[PDB]
Amino acid sequence: MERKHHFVLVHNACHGAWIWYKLKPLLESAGHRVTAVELAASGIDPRPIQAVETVDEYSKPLIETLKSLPENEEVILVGFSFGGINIALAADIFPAKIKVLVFLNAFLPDTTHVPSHVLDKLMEMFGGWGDTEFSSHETRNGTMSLLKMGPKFMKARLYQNCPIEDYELAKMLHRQGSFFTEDLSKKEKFSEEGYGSVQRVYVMSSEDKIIPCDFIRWMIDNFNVSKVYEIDGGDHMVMLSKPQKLFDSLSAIATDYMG
Amino acid sequence: MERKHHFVLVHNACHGAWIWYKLKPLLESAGHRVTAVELAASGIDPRPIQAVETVDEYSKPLIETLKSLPENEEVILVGFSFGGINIALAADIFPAKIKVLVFLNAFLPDTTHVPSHVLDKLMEMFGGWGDTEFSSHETRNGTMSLLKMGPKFMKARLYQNCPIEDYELAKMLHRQGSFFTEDLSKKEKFSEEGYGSVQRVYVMSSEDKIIPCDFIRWMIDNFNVSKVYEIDGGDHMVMLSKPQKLFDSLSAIATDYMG
Ligand SMILES: O=Cc1ccccc1
Ligand SMILES: O=Cc1ccccc1
Ligand SMILES: [Cl-]
Ligand SMILES: [Cl-]
Repeated sequence: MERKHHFVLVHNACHGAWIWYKLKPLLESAGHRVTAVELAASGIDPRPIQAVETVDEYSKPLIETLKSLPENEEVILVGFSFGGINIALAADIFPAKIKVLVFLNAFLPDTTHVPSHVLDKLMEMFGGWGDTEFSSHETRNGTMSLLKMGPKFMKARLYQNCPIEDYELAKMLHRQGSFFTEDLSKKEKFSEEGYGSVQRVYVMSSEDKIIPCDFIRWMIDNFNVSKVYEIDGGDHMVMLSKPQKLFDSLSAIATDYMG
Repeated sequence: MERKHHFVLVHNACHGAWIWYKLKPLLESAGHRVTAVELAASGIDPRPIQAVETVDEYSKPLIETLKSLPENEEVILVGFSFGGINIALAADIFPAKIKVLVFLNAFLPDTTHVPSHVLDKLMEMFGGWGDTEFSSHETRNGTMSLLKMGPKFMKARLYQNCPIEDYELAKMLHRQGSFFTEDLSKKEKFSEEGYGSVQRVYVMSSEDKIIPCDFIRWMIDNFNVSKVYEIDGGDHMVMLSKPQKLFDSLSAIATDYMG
């Protein structure tokens, strides 16, 4: 038996651990261990987003997960969408606990620009937010930009290739969130010694209507990865629309970082 | 075509509106309207159950749903497990808004004993709590008893016939809850003129391992229904294990109350 790995999965803003409900048993049936982190004010986390005023607070449950791992264990750390940012923040704190970072339809930040740089770049050219509701919350850390996805926007731009049941599930579980773009723009740049030292790969869906191909190529061109994997027919929510094919991708990454 | 109906679906303790993610699109594909309510401190409500101290506070979202219906609209109101108690409370308030009550693997209270009667009976009888964690919380009006299911318990007694993904999903979303036994013990009896005036039917799963088949006849003997429907092969979480058969049962019920 090839030795198996421990996958740590990190969800996107406005969602929670639940998004991995299809992928997690597939990985576990193949012998791997899986930890699906619930970030602050996400999923069933008892805080509202208004109480989570910085990206460091938002990311704390991932940092805690990594901190709690036994000596010398290393994980395959998978960041989805805004979870690319969380996993970068984590890699700058515990680089030696991460075998490889997996940027799944994710923001891939660099070590040259402020950490908000790839978000700011997408936000400028994003296309329609549809029925998404924007709001502000003033805090001792400044003003937080909040959003709550609207259902037409979800259907059209996130879930377009997902079974109707997954879309209904998401309608019942998605929450108001934030991309923390203000807090990120004033944070120290990610380090070359921490984050920059960790192996990375990028997994993209061919039909992601949120993170388009040319934008991904721009991010990778600014900050290279070791390999790129494509999931044909995937929407942005690829763990919901193509979980088997996502399994196949992760399995191929796990064989590549054997030992 | 047949006249379609508005189904209001009420989940069980420790769960939320998400449980209905397979059934809702089935009902909606057939032309019906569906509202899946989220009870207080349930699902993604960022309020802990400790803050909700009374069954009336718990049930408020359901009450609000019915109050918001336009004048003369009537619904088929479906309560699952503890949701049986919520639908009875609602029927004592708005009996004329309810075409029929559907007790789905549910507690069916009577109008003779104190409202906690059927819950107290089940707690005396039931020996399989397993790794469920029981606890108390003191309020200004007395002890409030709480529970958080354990995952071994869930698998053995609630989800044993569900796809593994549904179990994984429940593990990521279940929460500490309450059956409000003390509060319900102090409450006035349900009335004949409200709750007892409403049409009611029972839908049971043939392999319910928490609400046993005999306990169901005992409840229906204490308080009769118009009709009992049986879903063959269902576990307790029958909207997850046998959603198409549950859809069949509710479509038969809707045909029976041609509105
Ligand atoms: O990928 C996560 C996301 C969340 C809200 C809006 C757009 C994208
Ligand atoms: O059916 C709901 C339920 C909830 C918690 C424990 C046991 C049963
Ligand atoms: Cl995101
Ligand atoms: Cl229950």
